[PDB]
This record gives sequence, C-alpha cells and structure tokens, in this order.
Amino acid sequence: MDIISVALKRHSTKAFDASKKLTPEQAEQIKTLLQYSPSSTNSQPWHFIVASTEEGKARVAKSAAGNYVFNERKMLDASHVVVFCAKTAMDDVWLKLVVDQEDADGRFATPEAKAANDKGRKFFADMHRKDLHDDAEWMAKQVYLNVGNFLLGVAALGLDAVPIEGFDAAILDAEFGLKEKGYTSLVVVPVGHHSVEDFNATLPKSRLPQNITLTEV
Amino acid sequence: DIISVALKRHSTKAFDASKKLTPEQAEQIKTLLQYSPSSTNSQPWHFIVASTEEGKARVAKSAAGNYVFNERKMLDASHVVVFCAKTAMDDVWLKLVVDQEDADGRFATPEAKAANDKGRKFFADMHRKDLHDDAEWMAKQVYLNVGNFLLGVAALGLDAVPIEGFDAAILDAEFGLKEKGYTSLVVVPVGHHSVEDFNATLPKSRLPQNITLTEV
Ligand SMILES: Cc1cc2nc3c(=O)[nH]c(=O)nc-3n(C[C@H](O)[C@H](O)[C@H](O)COP(=O)(O)O)c2cc1C
Ligand SMILES: Cc1cc2nc3c(=O)[nH]c(=O)nc-3n(C[C@H](O)[C@H](O)[C@H](O)COP(=O)(O)O)c2cc1C
Ligand SMILES: O=C1Oc2ccccc2C(=O)[C@@H]1C[C@H]1C(=O)Oc2ccccc2C1=O
Repeated sequence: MDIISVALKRHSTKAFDASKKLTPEQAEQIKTLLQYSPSSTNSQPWHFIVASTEEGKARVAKSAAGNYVFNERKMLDASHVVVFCAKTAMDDVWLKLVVDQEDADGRFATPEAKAANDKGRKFFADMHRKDLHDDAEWMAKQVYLNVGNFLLGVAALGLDAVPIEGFDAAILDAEFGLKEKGYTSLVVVPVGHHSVEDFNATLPKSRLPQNITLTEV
Repeated sequence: DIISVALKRHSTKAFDASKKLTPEQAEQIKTLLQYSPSSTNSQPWHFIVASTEEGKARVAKSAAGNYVFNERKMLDASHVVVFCAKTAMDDVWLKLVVDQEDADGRFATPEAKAANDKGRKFFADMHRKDLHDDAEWMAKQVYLNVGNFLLGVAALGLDAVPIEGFDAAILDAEFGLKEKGYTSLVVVPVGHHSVEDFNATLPKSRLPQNITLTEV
C-alpha cells in the first residue's frame, strides 16, 4: 500500500515470536536501511551492532537489568536486534573518511569541490566541537534521525519492531568494548514479528491533536 | 518498496516554485508529523508548517547571515516545516499525554492509567534531576521525528531537504517560541526539485558496512 497506511498501523511491539525469523533478504535490507539514512553533512557519526544469534542477543540483553527488566524479553525473542551507537568525539580522521568516500563515489568533478565540501563539513563540526561544546549531543541527534528512518522502514518491509531507551548503556558499552573503539550505545531496536502476547498490536494509536502540536502559517 | 525509495531519495538543493503539494499531500505531511513515535509517547514537539509565501518568508529570516545559501530552499518549496522541541518537560504536558492515551482507549483500568503515568514520570524525572539532559533527550525525540518524516515524504514521491544551517535564535524570536516553551531545531522544505538540480542525478555516498556495522 502507501506509507501513511504503514505510519498509522505500525506499533511498538511488546512481545516477539522467537520462531519467526527475518527472511535472508530482509536481513540484508535492514542493514541497507541503517547505512543509507541521512545525517548532517553526511557525517554518518554512527556504529551498529546487529545481533542475530542466541549468543549475540544474550550479550545485548545484559543491558536490560535492574530497573530495566521489562525489556529483557524483547531483546532475546526478536529475530534481529540492532544497537544504535554514536561516536564519543568527532575526529578529523573520520571527517576525512567521509570526504574520501564521497570522492570515490564520484560526487565531485573538480578537486576544488572536494575542498569546498571538507570546509563546509568543518564549519559545522567546529561549531559543535570548539564553540558550542555539544558534539556528543549533535552526533547523537543524527543517530536518532537514523532510528526514525529505520522504524518506518522496517514497518514498511512488513516487520515488527520496538525502540528501546530502557537499558543500561554502561553495561552494553562494556560488553562490546565500545568506549575504547570510540562509541556509546543509545537505542536498542529489536526487529522481527510480534506474538499473540503483544497487547499493543490491537490497542488504538494515541497522539496529541494537531491543534496543540501544529501551527499553520 | 521502501528500499527503492531509501536508495533513491536525495537532499535537494533547489526547488521549483510552481510545483505545489496537492491537498491530499498537504494533509498527509501533517499526519506523518503527528504519528511518529517518541520515548514514553512523550511527544515533546511543536511543528510550524509554512505554506503561504508570507509564512515561508518569516522562516527564511533565520538564514540571513552565515547561511544565505539556504534561503532559496525555504522560499521556493511548497511546504516548509520547522521541527521544534520542548525546553522543559512540565507536569501539564505529562498529564496531557496520559489523558489523551485514556480518551483514545488504551487503558482497561484506572490502575493501568496510573502505572503508565508513573512509568513516564520515572523516565522524565531521570532526565532533568539526575542525568541533567532533559533538553537534549526531548531534542533527540524530535530528531527521530525528522528521520520518520524524511523517509515518509520520499515515499509519497516528494523531495525534501533537512536544514541545520539556520539561526535558531532568530527563528525562535520570529515565532515567539521561547515564551511558548519551544526551541527550533530542524527546518525541512518539502516540494519538487527544479530542472537545474545537480544532486538528483549524482550518486549517493555512504561509508561501507565493514566500517559501520558489526554482526554477532
Ligand atoms: C527513543 C524511544 C525509546 C523507547 N523506549 C521504549 C522502551 O524502553 N520500551 C518500550 O516498550 N517502548 C519504548 N518506546 C516505545 C514508545 O512507548 C512508543 O513509541 C510510543 O508510546 C508510541 O507508540 P507506538 O510506537 O506504538 O506508535 C520507545 C520509543 C522511542 C522512540
Ligand atoms: C539534520 C540534518 C541537517 C542537514 N543540514 C543541511 C543544510 O543545512 N544544508 C544542506 O545543504 N544539506 C543539509 N543536510 C543534508 C545532508 O548533507 C545530506 O543528508 C547528506 O549529504 C546525505 O545525502 P542525502 O540526504 O542525499 O542521502 C542535512 C541533513 C540532516 C539529516
Ligand atoms: O509502555 C512503555 O513505554 C516506554 C517508553 C519509553 C521508556 C519506558 C517505557 C515503558 O517502561 C513502558 C511500560 C511497559 C509496561 O507497563 O509493560 C510492558 C510489558 C511487556 C513489555 C514491555 C512493557 C513496557 O515497556
């Protein structure tokens, strides 16, 4: 159908069926969704852990303890589990990797246009690094943009999903060694198919009216 | 198919002033803004949709100084949405959300209404008092909306560009957002590209999955 149908009909799944796996093609398509999300200046300030085995999901599920025990079941029972990570600092080696990938994909005709896109990236990166001191927050903002893109995308592939903020970030970071690699875990997204125990599957979707949230000029 | 539109969508650098959104598309854009997910269904956002030429000129005042190159995008596109975040998560908004969830029939019992208001307040209180990051937590949810929106309009057949290149302090003052309790974050012109757009025929570039993705 159309994406409005998908947007109105998708939901946060509260229980997954562990026997209902992603097809081999959907498993590749969810990775394509992760990579091809936009970001500010194409900065792509992210890493993804995609857990598809029982071991790998159990390693992710260490993060759902303490206050966050209600999220353990979803991390273990979903087919694939995506951990969305931000960079800890925006470094010049990574700003170079972005410009040199844009070059190799053939986006600049002139070597002057290569320099003009590196300068434009630098003006944005240095605004957040040197002046406003919020580069961790700026990069995290892009990862959340990615999550939004990902949630509608997987729903349009006919897959179920739930975004999770309810996990321990220090525990997940320690398990995959993210801090020394230069990353922090932000959102965990289990993807798969819902079970009959998903009570949110049949409940109506609720949002604030547009006369509170939206102004037309 | 959604993979086709994810691979085929572009950030458009120039818009056609004469190509307008249909009445159907204008409504569908507002629907996508409204029905995006957020943490705890907190929905900590406001949207300004500028469709008149007077409204789009008020938005374009934010791109005056350092960002003159972004003014043409805000003026020529059919609809221009400014995504705004809440400055503080107050108890009136938390009650507005749970009462709307109640009126829409999401709770079987008044106990489950209480347990959802409690489960929201736990996460909301954690972010202001303990982690000191309530403004950026809410800003994160609005950025999640932008991601939902961009793929959504791409799949409607419409061109979009997300813009951080504006002056948020000028936009905030222009629409009175500070005293209303909101701050401007992203401006997204929606429309169709002009016949002089260089980005539309240009290949997409992303880093390879062997850099960005670990499988376990
Ligand atoms: C960033 C983020 C974090 C969330 N964290 C959780 C979570 O820890 N557990 C859960 O069950 N739902 C979680 N949700 C789901 C929200 O409760 C849900 O998106 C919201 O109530 C709207 O419902 P819907 O997604 O069914 O439209 C989260 C949503 C977002 C966007
Ligand atoms: C939050 C955000 C802010 C952006 N700001 C600008 C901007 O001010 N000007 C611009 O020309 N492009 C801007 N972009 C577009 C990016 O350069 C673009 O998303 C990126 O190069 C990837 O290209 P694509 O969107 O065609 O896939 C922004 C993107 C995002 C997601
Ligand atoms: O509906 C919710 O949305 C959230 C959004 C952001 C952060 C935290 C939460 C929650 O704790 C719950 C409560 C919640 C609940 O009351 O019961 C459940 C039973 C099974 C699986 C999951 C849940 C929940 O997440």
